[PDB]
Amino acid sequence: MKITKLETVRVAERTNLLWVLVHTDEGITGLGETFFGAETVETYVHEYIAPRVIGRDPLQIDLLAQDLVGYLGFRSSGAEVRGNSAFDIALWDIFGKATNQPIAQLLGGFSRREIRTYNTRADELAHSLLEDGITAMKIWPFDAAAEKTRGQYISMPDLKSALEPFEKIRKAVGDKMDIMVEFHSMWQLLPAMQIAKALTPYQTFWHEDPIKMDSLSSLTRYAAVSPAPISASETLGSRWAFRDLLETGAAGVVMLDISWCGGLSEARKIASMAEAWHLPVAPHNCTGPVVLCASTHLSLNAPNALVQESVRWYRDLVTALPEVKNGMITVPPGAGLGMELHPDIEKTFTVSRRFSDAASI
Amino acid sequence: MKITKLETVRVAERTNLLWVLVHTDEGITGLGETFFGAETVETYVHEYIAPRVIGRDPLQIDLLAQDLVGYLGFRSSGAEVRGNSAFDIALWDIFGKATNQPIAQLLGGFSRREIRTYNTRADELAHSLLEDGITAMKIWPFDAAAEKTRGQYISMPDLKSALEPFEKIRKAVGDKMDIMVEFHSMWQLLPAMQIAKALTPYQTFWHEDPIKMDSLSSLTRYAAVSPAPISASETLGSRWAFRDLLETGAAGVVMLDISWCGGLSEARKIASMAEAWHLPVAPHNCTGPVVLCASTHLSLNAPNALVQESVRWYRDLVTALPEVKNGMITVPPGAGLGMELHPDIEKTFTVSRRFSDAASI
Amino acid sequence: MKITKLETVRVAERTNLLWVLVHTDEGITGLGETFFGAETVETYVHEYIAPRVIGRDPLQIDLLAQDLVGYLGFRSSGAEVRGNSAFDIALWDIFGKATNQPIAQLLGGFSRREIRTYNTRADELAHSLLEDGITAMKIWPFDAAAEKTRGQYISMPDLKSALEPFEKIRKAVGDKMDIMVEFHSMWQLLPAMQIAKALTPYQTFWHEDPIKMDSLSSLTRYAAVSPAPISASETLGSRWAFRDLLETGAAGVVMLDISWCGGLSEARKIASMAEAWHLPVAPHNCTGPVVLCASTHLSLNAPNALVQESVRWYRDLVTALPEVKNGMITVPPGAGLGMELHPDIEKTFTVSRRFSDAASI
Amino acid sequence: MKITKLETVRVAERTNLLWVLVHTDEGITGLGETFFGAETVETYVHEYIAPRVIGRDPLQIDLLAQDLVGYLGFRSSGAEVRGNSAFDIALWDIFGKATNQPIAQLLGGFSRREIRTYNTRADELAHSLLEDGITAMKIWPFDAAAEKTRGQYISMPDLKSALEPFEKIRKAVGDKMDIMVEFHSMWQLLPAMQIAKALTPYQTFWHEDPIKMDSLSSLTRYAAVSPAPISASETLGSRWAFRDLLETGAAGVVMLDISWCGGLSEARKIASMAEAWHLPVAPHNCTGPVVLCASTHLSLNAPNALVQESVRWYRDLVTALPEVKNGMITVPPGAGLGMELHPDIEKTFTVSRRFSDAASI
Ligand SMILES: [Cl-]
Ligand SMILES: [Cl-]
Ligand SMILES: [Cl-]
Ligand SMILES: [Cl-]
Repeated sequence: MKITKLETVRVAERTNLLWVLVHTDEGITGLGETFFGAETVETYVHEYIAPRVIGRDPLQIDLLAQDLVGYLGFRSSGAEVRGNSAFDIALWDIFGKATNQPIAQLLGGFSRREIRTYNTRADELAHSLLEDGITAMKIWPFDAAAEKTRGQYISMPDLKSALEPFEKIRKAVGDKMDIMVEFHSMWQLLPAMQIAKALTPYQTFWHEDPIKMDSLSSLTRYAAVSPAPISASETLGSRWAFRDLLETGAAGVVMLDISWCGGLSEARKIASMAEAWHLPVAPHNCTGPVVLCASTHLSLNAPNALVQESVRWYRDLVTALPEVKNGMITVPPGAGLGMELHPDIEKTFTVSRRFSDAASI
Repeated sequence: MKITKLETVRVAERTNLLWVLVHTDEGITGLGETFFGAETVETYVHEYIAPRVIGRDPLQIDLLAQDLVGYLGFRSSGAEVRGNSAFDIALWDIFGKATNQPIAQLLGGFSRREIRTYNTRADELAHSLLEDGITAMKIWPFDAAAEKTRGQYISMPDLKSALEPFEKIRKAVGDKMDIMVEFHSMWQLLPAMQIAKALTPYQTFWHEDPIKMDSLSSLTRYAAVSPAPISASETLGSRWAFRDLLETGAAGVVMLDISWCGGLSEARKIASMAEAWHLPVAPHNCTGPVVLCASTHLSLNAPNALVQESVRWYRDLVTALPEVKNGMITVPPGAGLGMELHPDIEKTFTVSRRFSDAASI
Repeated sequence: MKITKLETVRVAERTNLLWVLVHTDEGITGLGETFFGAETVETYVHEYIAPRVIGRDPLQIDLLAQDLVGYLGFRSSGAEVRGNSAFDIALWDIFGKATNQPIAQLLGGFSRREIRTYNTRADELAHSLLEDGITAMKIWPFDAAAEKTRGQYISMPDLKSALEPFEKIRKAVGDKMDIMVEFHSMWQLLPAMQIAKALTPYQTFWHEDPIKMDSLSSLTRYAAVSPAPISASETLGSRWAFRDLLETGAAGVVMLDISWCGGLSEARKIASMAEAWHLPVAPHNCTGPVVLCASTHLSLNAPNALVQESVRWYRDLVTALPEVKNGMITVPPGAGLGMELHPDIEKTFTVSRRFSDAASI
Repeated sequence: MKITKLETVRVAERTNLLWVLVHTDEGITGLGETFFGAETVETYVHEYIAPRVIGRDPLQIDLLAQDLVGYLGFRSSGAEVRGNSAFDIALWDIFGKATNQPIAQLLGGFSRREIRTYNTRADELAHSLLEDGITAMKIWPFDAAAEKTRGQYISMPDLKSALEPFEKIRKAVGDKMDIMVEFHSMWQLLPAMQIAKALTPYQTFWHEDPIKMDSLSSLTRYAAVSPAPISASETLGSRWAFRDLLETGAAGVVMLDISWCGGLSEARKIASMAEAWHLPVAPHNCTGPVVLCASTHLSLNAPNALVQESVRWYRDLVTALPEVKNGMITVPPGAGLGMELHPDIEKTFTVSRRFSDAASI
């Protein structure tokens, strides 16, 4: 079969989301998705990807991934890579539909049928999560302090204030809840280290993106004082960035976002490499439903998948969703992703579509 | 003063080029430029930069550079960074116009009034260049071989064929010409090393982008066998990527493209850092006239600028150009860049413009 | 324009201070300043700088900095460098006056309009500072013990005595005050490490110059045990010394004194390099008013400036001073520094001046 | 005994030279010397050293060396260190006179009674030197090329021209002459490496100061390609700079100048440390007669002294000189240096003297 058209879809009600639909001459359409800079990525999909992939065999997934790597903008989570990643997800959806297999199977099998999930007044939230069988939560109480000083400094009183949610959670539920801390790369090295040390009494599970992930050797300074492993990083793209992270000797939980890192194609390889370092992987969500679903496929396959993040309107965008039951998530049934865009989407949302085909490229 | 409008300009006759014009409430308009993915970068300029910079003081150059660094797509030469870089160049143009000073002065002074240039049948070309006082030339005779095997392999007969231009140049002009070799990041490590060793007899000046610049630690393997210093890399963005390059201990000639690396703002800092390593800088051109001009300003200021690359239609795009005389290049006279878009541009070219202002963001 | 005369000024009432005035043929006079060895630096200014700079264009700042680097005495804070640094500050003052711009603007813009300051019975002092909105203080209670043994040893009773001010401050104001510790490079490695460990309970903010900064690799031993980041070092000169510091992997807060390190020219480059390491800069004062002012310009520009040290007679030396309001400091208004030597100086002080011109060199 | 007066002496006919005379209450006067910035160092001697040493016991040599180390300007060859070094040489002269022993004896004995020397149309010079029994010569034919480009670049034709003296020397005398190459720290890293490789055919003995000695880790890059050991460096001061050099793993011949590095006191310790690395020392001269003489004392004592550089008017400045016979140099006879300032100096030269005593400090 051959790719005939690239279709991009946006909704005015959710401006960060972009869907990429890959049509074929066999009537099999693949669905992909990415998040942030939707208009920019959309332009890229039609300007750059379309003339390179119209007429091509979509089953040559590894080759197509290689053919879209840019002279510029590689090893990053920039617009080009986000576009490439969304396209790659759609190719896996096509491959699944063509073989009548779930993506998890095509990755090498369901190593598990479901996986533990985590979600993002802290003590009441903690109680509520536990009762629903969820035993991990991620919070980011230092972001407000970071914005005040652009991450160069935190006063001890502001630090103490930001520790209060941890004390509240521990007072409420004790050791029953894993607490992950997200820093959103907002801090410079010294205050990051200061905050890390201060978190020691609270038995935190991981410290995610404690500094900007642009010179990874700096992470060794952080690992030397951090009471929790470094979680890094949804902001990194390609297996080459992850080689660099692993070679620091400071890597902990390996985080990636399949729509930001080069697709399921790069993600599956990053995961197998992380396993060689005896480290786990945790694919990023809380963006769109397709990324949640495709990430769940990866998490059911990868032997070193630790947890699959999930959201505590998705139902109006797509035909089916991953299901969460007693704190565990699994994929919707069926070939490929196990979902498509909802038929009623243009009546619930304000939809814009753009097409490329043989005539337009 | 305050930024009032962002204007982007493209020409159908040169699809890779994008101009960014920053208008102010004082009637001072700054001109910036970047290359590759013009439509994509244009979308980004209006989607991301405009709502962040309309109403802002353009003289806070370092702050504006900081404020545009993305959560994703940083430390790269991707679309976001290219947009940011073009914008940054325009800010320097404004700063120059507001102070009635050339950009080279605002960077810290004219450390030289002109700088040596280089240009990209090889023996006849060499003779011709020398007669015009140009004593360096850059060639890329291995690219065809790379495309054949996607850079995994080169046969000895193909290697021998690609060495012929070097033999021709040396036979014609002997030691009078520096020969730079560009590889365009097309090769994997092993054939790159094989080619490097084979170039030994030809006394090459630098070996530019011999492999992909995505895991820089691999450059140590190359430096161990290369008869010429590594030139790297116009494909790298931000001073953080250049910190990583310098820390390999394999850095040679530090190459950057001001419109791909974060602007004059990041470029000037990369250059001063390279000097701390006793290494030179060589700003990339042969793209558009504004990048050539702004690069020349940087090259006249930076004490460690080694050469300024130049082209052997520019005249119809802008009002003035850098001048080359006896193999040396200098800036056009005047404040800022010393150039603006040509008044007659819409009659020579097929021009498209897009605007953002307070009403549209 | 061209430099016509170099003028040096000293006052008998403040023997450590030296001013350098750079006169031009356009009547624009630049003011610079340095501290320590005033007579020696003055001799150097006339013996070495004058014959090299009379007749030169002062706007070629980077070039003039390069031209004054000595065959001997480089990469240091010695007399030659102090002279060069004072001269460099005067060049920036000229550049500002010629363009009608504050120095902070010429460095790349006001990234902030004001910056947090710190000042040097400890509990009462702490209370007083907080009420004036100052939330950081620097103390050096170990110096007396160091002098007793030339820094080779501290008895446990003497250590305990030197910890008392920290206990007093914490008892009085708790976590509301950052406490910086200065050691003035008075200690050898082992007692420095012993003292560092003993400071753990007091949550110190930084440990400044804990040992002599002459073999920087020794700092790794200190960083391995110190509960606070290393602050280093006002005693280091040139970006090359700071490259060496950064490459230890033990660098913390990057301290410099613009009049000891090579001027605003070297300082601005040291700051941008430190940012590549995700570290902050803190320019040294409590010397003379011109250094305080020029340092404040740097601190308003450098995105990674953390704090600007200040004094808790300046008013009789110069025409205007940086202003402190609610613990924040900013520059005086106007082009260049925004200050000149006070017209009434020869009536408040015992003034000595020396001149070099075309006739004397 | 106690120091009573410090006397400095300069001659208008040799502006780079400075003598320091240390008078005592026992009538024993010590003679020291340094080179470069004579007026500046003279000011320092009276401003800084005098008030610290008048009234002190000159025999406490190690203690006095320690007491003069500056808060600023240490680990350098700057004015303060040059002053300290000249003073230290005078202390050794006093110690010698007080004990009726040559300085070489006080250092630990005459390990040799004489040492090989070297001197600085090349082929005719080589012949002449050999006939006088001198079998090493140092040349610096690359300096003119360095000045042209401030050390950033050398054209192949200029490189070829600078190699001609080596070809001339080898054609004339073959392998009979060791050829040392001095670069005077004039080159950046890349051209330094290029020049080093090009010198391979000429069997050079050492490559001295191939780059600036300000970030010594860069020397590893040079050592990886140099066909001769690195000679470094007369520009470095204190044993701490030499620790840094040794720790690079690239050190070769250890060069120092006793009047630039901290005196015989630091020099003797640098030499013993270099021996621990199985490396030789070569004390710098061709400055003044006192430095030549004191260096020769060091060279006769230090078991790892390799050669003592010498000049091919000294006789009118001092009472006695080191003697060269058949390419070997030895000290003049007598206690201390074995020389004093010539009695007739004020009639051959234009002499200026300055004094400090108990009344003036
Ligand atoms: Cl590891
Ligand atoms: Cl290096
Ligand atoms: Cl570090
Ligand atoms: Cl060694």
